[PDB]
Amino acid sequence: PTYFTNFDDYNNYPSTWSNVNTTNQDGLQGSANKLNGETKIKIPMSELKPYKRYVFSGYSKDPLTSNSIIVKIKAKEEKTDYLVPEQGYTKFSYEFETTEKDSSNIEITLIGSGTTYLDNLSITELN
Ligand SMILES: [Ca+2]
Repeated sequence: PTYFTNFDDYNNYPSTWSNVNTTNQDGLQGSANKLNGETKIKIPMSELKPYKRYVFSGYSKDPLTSNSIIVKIKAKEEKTDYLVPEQGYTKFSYEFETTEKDSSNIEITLIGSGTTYLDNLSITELN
């Protein structure tokens, strides 16, 4: 994993995730990001490799199982996805790609209904 956060002691992301609420003990381990609304990150292309395929992964859950999440990734393409959390934590994965090492950013957005929980968000290189 290139970038990782556990919403506890570890976060090596080069930019901040917005709207992070970790005052809970509902994580896969420790604390989770309790998502109410949107959490977004802009990662400069200076902090990523060019012409690379990546996977944005993580774990989500909704104990009341009545909510869903839109994942939007703005990279080479601008693709949106539909994520339905289960009652307990399960892993999600979404591929995206980079092009040139310009001064643009790739953008990762998670937008949920109600209250959902996110933990151990990673960005990993593939090929
Ligand atoms: Ca955690």
